[PDB]
Amino acid sequence: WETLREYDEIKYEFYEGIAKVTINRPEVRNAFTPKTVAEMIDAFSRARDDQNVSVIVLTGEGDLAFCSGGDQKGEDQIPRLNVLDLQRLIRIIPKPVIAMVKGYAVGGGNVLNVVCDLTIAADNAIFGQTGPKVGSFDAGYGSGYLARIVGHKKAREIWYLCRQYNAQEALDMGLVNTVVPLEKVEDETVQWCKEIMKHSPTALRFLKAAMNADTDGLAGLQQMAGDATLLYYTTDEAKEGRDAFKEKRDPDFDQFPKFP
Amino acid sequence: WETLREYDEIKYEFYEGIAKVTINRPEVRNAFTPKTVAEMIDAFSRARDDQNVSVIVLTGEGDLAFCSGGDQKGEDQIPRLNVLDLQRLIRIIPKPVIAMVKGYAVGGGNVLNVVCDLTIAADNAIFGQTGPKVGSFDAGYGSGYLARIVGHKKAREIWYLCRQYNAQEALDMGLVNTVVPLEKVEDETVQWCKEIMKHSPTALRFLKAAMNADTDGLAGLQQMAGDATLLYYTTDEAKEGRDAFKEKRDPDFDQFPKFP
Amino acid sequence: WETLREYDEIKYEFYEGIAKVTINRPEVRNAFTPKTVAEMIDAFSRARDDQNVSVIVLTGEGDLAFCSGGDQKGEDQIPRLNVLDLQRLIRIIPKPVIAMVKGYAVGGGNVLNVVCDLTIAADNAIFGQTGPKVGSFDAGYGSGYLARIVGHKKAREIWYLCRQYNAQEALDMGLVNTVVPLEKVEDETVQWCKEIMKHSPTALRFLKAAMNADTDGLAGLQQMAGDATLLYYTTDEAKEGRDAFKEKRDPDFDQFPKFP
Amino acid sequence: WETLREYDEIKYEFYEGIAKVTINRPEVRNAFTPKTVAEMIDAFSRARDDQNVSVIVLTGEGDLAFCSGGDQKKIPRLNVLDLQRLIRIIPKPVIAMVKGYAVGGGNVLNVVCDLTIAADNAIFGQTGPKVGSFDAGYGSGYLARIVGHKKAREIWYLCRQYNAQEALDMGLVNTVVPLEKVEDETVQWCKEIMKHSPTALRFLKAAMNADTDGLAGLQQMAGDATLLYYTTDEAKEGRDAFKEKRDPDFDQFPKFP
Amino acid sequence: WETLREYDEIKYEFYEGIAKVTINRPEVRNAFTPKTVAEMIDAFSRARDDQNVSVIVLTGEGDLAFCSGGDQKKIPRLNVLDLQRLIRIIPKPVIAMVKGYAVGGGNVLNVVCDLTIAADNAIFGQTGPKVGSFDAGYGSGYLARIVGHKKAREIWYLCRQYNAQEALDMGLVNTVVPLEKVEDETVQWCKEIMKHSPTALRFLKAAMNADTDGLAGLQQMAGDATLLYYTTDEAKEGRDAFKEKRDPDFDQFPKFP
Amino acid sequence: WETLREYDEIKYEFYEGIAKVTINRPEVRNAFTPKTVAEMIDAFSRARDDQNVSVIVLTGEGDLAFCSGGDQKKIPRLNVLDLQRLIRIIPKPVIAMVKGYAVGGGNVLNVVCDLTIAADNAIFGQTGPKVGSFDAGYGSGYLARIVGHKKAREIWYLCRQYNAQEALDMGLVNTVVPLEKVEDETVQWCKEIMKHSPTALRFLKAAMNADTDGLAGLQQMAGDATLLYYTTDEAKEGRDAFKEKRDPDFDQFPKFP
Ligand SMILES: CC(=O)CC(=O)SCCNC(=O)CCNC(=O)[C@H](O)C(C)(C)COP(=O)(O)OP(=O)(O)OC[C@H]1O[C@@H](n2cnc3c(N)ncnc32)[C@H](O)[C@@H]1OP(=O)(O)O
Ligand SMILES: CC(=O)CC(=O)SCCNC(=O)CCNC(=O)[C@H](O)C(C)(C)COP(=O)(O)OP(=O)(O)OC[C@H]1O[C@@H](n2cnc3c(N)ncnc32)[C@H](O)[C@@H]1OP(=O)(O)O
Ligand SMILES: CC(=O)CC(=O)SCCNC(=O)CCNC(=O)[C@H](O)C(C)(C)COP(=O)(O)OP(=O)(O)OC[C@H]1O[C@@H](n2cnc3c(N)ncnc32)[C@H](O)[C@@H]1OP(=O)(O)O
Repeated sequence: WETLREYDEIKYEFYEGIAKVTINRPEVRNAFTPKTVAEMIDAFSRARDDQNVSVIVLTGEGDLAFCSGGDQKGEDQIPRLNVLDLQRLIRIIPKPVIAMVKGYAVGGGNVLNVVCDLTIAADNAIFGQTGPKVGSFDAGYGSGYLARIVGHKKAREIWYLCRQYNAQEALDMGLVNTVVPLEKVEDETVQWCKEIMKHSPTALRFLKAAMNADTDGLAGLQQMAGDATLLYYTTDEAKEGRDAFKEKRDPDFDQFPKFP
Repeated sequence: WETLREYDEIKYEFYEGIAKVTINRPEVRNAFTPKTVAEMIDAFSRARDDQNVSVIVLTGEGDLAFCSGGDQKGEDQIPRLNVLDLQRLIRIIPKPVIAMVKGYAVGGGNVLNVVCDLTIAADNAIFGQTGPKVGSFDAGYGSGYLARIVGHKKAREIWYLCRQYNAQEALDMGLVNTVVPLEKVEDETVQWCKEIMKHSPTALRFLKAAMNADTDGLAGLQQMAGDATLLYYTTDEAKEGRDAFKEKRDPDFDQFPKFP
Repeated sequence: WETLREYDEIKYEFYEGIAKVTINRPEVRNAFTPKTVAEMIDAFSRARDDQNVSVIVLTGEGDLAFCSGGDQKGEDQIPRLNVLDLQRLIRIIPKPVIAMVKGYAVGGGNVLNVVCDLTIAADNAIFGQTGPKVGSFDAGYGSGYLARIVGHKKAREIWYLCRQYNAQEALDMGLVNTVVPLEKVEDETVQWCKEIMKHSPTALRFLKAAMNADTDGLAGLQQMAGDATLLYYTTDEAKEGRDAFKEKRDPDFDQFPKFP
Repeated sequence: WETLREYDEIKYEFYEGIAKVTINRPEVRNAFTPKTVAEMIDAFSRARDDQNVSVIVLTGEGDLAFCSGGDQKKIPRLNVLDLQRLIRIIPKPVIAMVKGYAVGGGNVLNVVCDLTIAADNAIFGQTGPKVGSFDAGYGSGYLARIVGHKKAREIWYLCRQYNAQEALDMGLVNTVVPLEKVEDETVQWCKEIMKHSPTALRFLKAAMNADTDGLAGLQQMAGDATLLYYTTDEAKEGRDAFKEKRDPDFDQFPKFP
Repeated sequence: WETLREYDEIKYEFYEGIAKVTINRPEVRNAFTPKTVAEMIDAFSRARDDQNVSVIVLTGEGDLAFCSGGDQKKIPRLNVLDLQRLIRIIPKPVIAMVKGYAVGGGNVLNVVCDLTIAADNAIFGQTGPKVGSFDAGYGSGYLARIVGHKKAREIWYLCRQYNAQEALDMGLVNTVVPLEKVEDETVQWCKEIMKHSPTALRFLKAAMNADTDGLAGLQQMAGDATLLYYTTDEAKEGRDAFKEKRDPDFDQFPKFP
Repeated sequence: WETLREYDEIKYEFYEGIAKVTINRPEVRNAFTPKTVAEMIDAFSRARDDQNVSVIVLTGEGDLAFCSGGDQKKIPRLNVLDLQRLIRIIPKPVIAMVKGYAVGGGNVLNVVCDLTIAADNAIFGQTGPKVGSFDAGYGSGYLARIVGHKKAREIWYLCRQYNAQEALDMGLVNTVVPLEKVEDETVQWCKEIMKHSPTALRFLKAAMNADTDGLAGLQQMAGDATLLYYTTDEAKEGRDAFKEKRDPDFDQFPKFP
């Protein structure tokens, strides 16, 4: 059952192509410190680069929890908010990020959940925002992007009233993808991933970047461009342009197929 | 049961922190004239300023109706369309606006419903657009913003076919938040409001402005900025900047915590 | 049962105000070649102009299929991708375009389905994207616009896992408008259309352009502008502006009603 | 020569179709207060309604000054934003006539107005970061869509002062004239606008807002779209059939492609 | 020197990779009609398909004129918009060669084209609000994203005429040359473009549109993305496995971060 | 005079609040590599954290050069984009000090930085379409929001070189000075910024990004919004009530309209 790489507050493991970032703080119910986030960013950064991995999954250690948010009940000392760096990271990574929620995903923990491409929910799961009850709020991806899933009314609902939502309430609003019994959530998530690795990783990275460019204006278009520049690089045409530079002569795009 | 402030075609009342704007034209089934809208704008403007109120609710007088739209079956005389001024107002107000629909919310009446942050629906409620049957249309918030709740297909549906939608059909598409029996709709709405007043009014005003900035481009960002400028005003740093102006000397932002 | 206009791979028919574009390639399960698309574009272009038609419907020949996508199992010879020209066309046409799916709507076939204003689904229908399984993807309207119906999570789902979705799964996510037994799908769609032709065609063209301007930034606003310029043209004010040009004298917008 | 309806902290005037809103606080370099803004909101709203008003001009009292922001010396929350928002929902063109210092929330007002005519002694710039505020709304984003991001980021970061000619070359102001001719020119501009159709004008205005204000600017464009729709015979007959309790017949009205 | 395929109201020519669309109605100052636009839509679509065409130029017949809008003298609905839309979905650079009056829907056409080379006798401006129309689409919003909102609001509100140098300083045109050298320069521009890669060009073009056209401009960017994807070995093998009725093996193809 | 923490392919320095990132590869005209970019990402991230750093300057080693893109001579995927993205999420103003050739992905870097101060010998332009790449992200769209679409489409299509004064008139650079005074001026700019409040600065920076970066730029604006919220007494008391296991009392804290 999956290998492992050295971390203090998180777990970074691997199963047959899947990378698994796990929040390993069940005592505090998987709440993150600045160090925790910094470890997650590092873990994802390595997951992005490793050619062996095709799909990433984010989850909590045991049952009962996925993530809680902050706490203080950081290191540096400096009031960091690197939580937001991670938010951006998982959705620029040209690999699907799946949230395997197996309990409470509340506050900051839920925002990490919504920013993940897909969500596998255990029947045990409870979703919600706690910000305005705990003197906080995620007004970025936690608000705008949430509306882009559930509809404005529901997003307005979960932030204002701050209620809890069971797996079925989450499924019924479209927040989560499937709900499976707690025992089966370690499976199913793998079945999902196994289903992705059948498909072209390059087609998936474009579609991910296309979905980001839908919402993130000119920051999302950057990702689309970078994947384009990457594919364009691999074309015989581009080779000619950089060969002519090393050959100090003029480029000859004379005989190359021009598509209407 | 709630106090009151002087109005001719609407009712402006108050219950334990809640302000209640009521369309008082049940004879014409709560349709608005230019005067009605002008009263509603005034009522909301006062609701925005009054430090005693935390949540606003919009509703119709008795049962059977929430709102119908226009009529002519205005004052000035001048063909006003101030209906749109109100639309903008309720969503710049740093207080949640809840639509307590207790019957027909059709035509212009439904657009007022959708622009309200949350919607409490009585089982009695019927929703729809009548524009293209009555030689009209709301192509602004009535179209674009509607899609941002129900999905484009459903928004396209309700405008083209102009069908009626019962409380459950409304709930199933995500248009409304909850459906409660007609007898209980005066409650529940209060329970909702009572639940908001537990949370930080400042966190809520930012989240509201964040949800507007999601859709309203640079007009929504203005609201976000204004709330920022408001909170920045309250910080010791800002005080120093305006003190130095009244003291005619140079500002000293030397010893103030700089966050990464 | 409906007349007809000359085409090789598609059918262009007419019923009491409804135009019916039919993909006539059931042998290949209604997959399109470049010629097929070019015929569809022509058909729609004629449907746009013909004052007799009020609503357009897109569908496949027999049962079992709506559309499959590409194939090669074009003419010119030139690798065309005119599929995208059609995508833009049906949503600039000032007439509702209804997708009458009576079977498989997969791959490119589903994208044509989602771009259609409304969708009438037969119980027989199966929806899905096959791109990353067949070395392709629609990262434009197939990704972004899809999220604007079903929510990001579901759009992310159907592209990454590439699963099939039955009529009810489609209805439950909001992708399709209604589901009716296969026998009744030729009706119902007509009932829908008959319901549109009761309403003002001009109010509908604005609302369509308003829904496009919601998502398509400055390309959608063009459509809104063009409909505006069209209605403004019909006003006595505009007449005066162009009369003064033909009369070589100065325009007199002196006595014309100015609305606040 | 100019007809008046008075206030306490502003001046409100009419001249041959032109309505002129004037800040009347030169001693404090024409700075606004909560109250001064409230008066402007009112005067603009009245100008919105007046059928004889076709163009609105915002100006300072004498020379030397136009607007130097909000002074705070007279819990203060911020209705300048409502005014900015208002003065671009007015279906009437509004021209900024700057004849001195236009700084802080005084400059953002200049920016928000459709066009700016500047007397040669004009001074443009921000104070925000030095005085304990900022205009992160139209003061920042919208300024970039006039001046360009590189230059818009400049004015906010350095808070320097810019003379009339510098404003012209970056693109902040439309025109620059001598101080003596600035009461004129503006009237010429107004005279030139008033001979074009107010409806086409109000639409283009909405089209410019919709380009940037997203869905809120769309409401403006659509709002003026439905007004034109009201005036058509296929619209009124839709409303008449409802009044007469019968099915509407749009059937015989010219279609368009 | 220039090879021709003819029409009734336009001229369509080829020269060493350069295709030239020319309005052929100088008597009415090169104004378009429904028919004239239809011809341009066709000629552009043919230019879209021609593998030997790398750059497109839009110009007027002689000097004096380029385009003065739609005359209406020959129910008229408005296909100019389809043409505007078309001439920015062409994966080929299109340069406006203006040698006289470019006004009304004639100026918006100039605006829509990627670049504008101007002969020194060029005159730019709008007529809309005076003649009973407006271009609230690319005529308004897109013009602001070239000229800046302050100046874009100017040209529509006042409907004044602007000489070549004024257009240059606000940023409307790329370059200004003497009338004699305007047939040249444009060819030089074309010659310069034709030596760069057409694929990188078509992408940047789509990136510029996507920046402003929202989701529609995204379709363009993505559309060119999937074309490049078609030409890769991991794409064709995906399509081949479908044809051969077996499971696709993308497994051994280089990954990227 | 300047204090150093070293790397292999860059230089990283501090001077009275100013941190200076310098590409240290003049032999290849200051071109970056995957590694050189990684170093810059690190150095910027360190500058992000340093409480004593208020302004960041990006520059080339000597004169003649600033950045000429990515050379590729030393599967290469493209972390320059991460750096571009990073250097606009830094709540600190970053100024491009260009003293030579700024071309290709070297020019886009210049563009991404908030402001550009240019030595008179500066040369700006793109190489993409000729060398087998393009910057369809901030290189294209964002460049238009500085220069204007007409001119932004020019630089990419023709790939010409532009001197310092030409960059100034189109609006690419903020200021132009003699080469000798470019180490100065930049420091003056920095000195001028460092006397304004860092919080108002970081907000305006986020407001400028949010204007263009859509929902991602919104995250930045909101992120700085919640930081200010943390420092308020009604926020901490919300967090304290959670720690103390009791119901929060926001009830007695001043409200705003
Ligand atoms: C900048 C930042 O850092 C903040 C952010 O922006 S992110 C948003 C902040 N979010 C929050 O504070 C969420 C509040 N937490 C909750 O609501 C939790 O669900 C809650 C404690 C009720 C836990 O629910 P639960 O299942 O009933 O667990 P419960 O029985 O209450 O408590 C178990 C332990 O979890 C800890 N815990 C759970 N969530 C926590 C959190 N977010 N912070 C700190 N501790 C937390 C509790 O303190 C408790 O620890 P102890 O045994 O030492 O007292
Ligand atoms: C610019 C503008 O002003 C217009 C706009 O943009 S807003 C859009 C305009 N909307 C409309 O016109 C909606 C049309 N109204 C409806 O469909 C109503 O539901 C409708 C009259 C059927 C009422 O439904 P109902 O429950 O069956 O009530 P019903 O039995 O029909 O009639 C009861 C009374 O309500 C009145 N009424 C209801 N809605 C009305 C409306 N919108 N305008 C005028 N009168 C209305 C009816 O005229 C009737 O009055 P009388 O007794 O004097 O004849
Ligand atoms: C640029 C482009 O052109 C491509 C694009 O961008 S659009 C996206 C491309 N999409 C696809 O390729 C979709 C793949 N097709 C499918 O998945 C089909 O549903 C699929 C063949 C399984 C058909 O499902 P089905 O109901 O079981 O039909 P099935 O029994 O498998 O086969 C029946 C016939 O349909 C044909 N067919 C169905 N879809 C086809 C397609 N997309 N292309 C070619 N042939 C297709 C099969 O080849 C078969 O023909 P034969 O009898 O000559 O072998």
